[PDB]
Amino acid sequence: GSHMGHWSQGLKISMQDPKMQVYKDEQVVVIKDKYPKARYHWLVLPWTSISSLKAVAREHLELLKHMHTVGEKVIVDFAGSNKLRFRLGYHAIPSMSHVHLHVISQDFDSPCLKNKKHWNSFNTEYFLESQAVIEMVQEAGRVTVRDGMPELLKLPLRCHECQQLLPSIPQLKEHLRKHW
DNA sequence: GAATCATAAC
Ligand SMILES: Nc1ncnc2c1ncn2[C@@H]1O[C@H](COP(=O)(O)O)[C@@H](O)[C@H]1O
Ligand SMILES: [Zn+2]
Repeated sequence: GSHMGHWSQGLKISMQDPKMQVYKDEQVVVIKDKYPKARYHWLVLPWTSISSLKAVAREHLELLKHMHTVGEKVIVDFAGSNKLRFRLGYHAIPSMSHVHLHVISQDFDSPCLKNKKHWNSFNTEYFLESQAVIEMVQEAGRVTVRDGMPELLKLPLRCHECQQLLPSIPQLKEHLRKHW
């Protein structure tokens, strides 16, 4: 198939689709995640093309901080009165091209959350906090990731609120209901 | 039988 039509390039199409945009400014766009893994799941993307955090440098530090500020503003504007819990961060090894910040509510109540890989990509060290990425760029000038990130996606299922171990995705989804 | 694992997608 073509380069432009490859599945890994899909965010570059979605980020230009007005029906998926929830916020736009001179530097970034916010879209709904197409396969949301919680009740609220957005992606913040710069207009400028940066393939992944591997290509980030100090020239991008203001932009990474702006992406974080915009993510916080979207939470306030779209889900603020609910006083929900959110995390903002990056997957250590992404699958989709074009740098994107995940802004995700911590219920993880969604039919698109289907497997252990989904859970652990948001609930282990695989999920890099946005503030931690920002501080690494500021102090070290680039983002580095340690070996062993793919192995974390295989860790047994453990609740993020109470650390209980769960034997299956169905039982995990059932367990999460108690933390609403 | 249900759920996960491990692969494949030409
Ligand atoms: N075309 C798309 N538009 C919007 N979100 C997408 C699209 N394709 C995949 N996604 C989401 O993009 C994210 C890519 O994950 P990652 O590359 O691991 O950061 C996931 O949360 C997907 O659900
Ligand atoms: Zn729990």
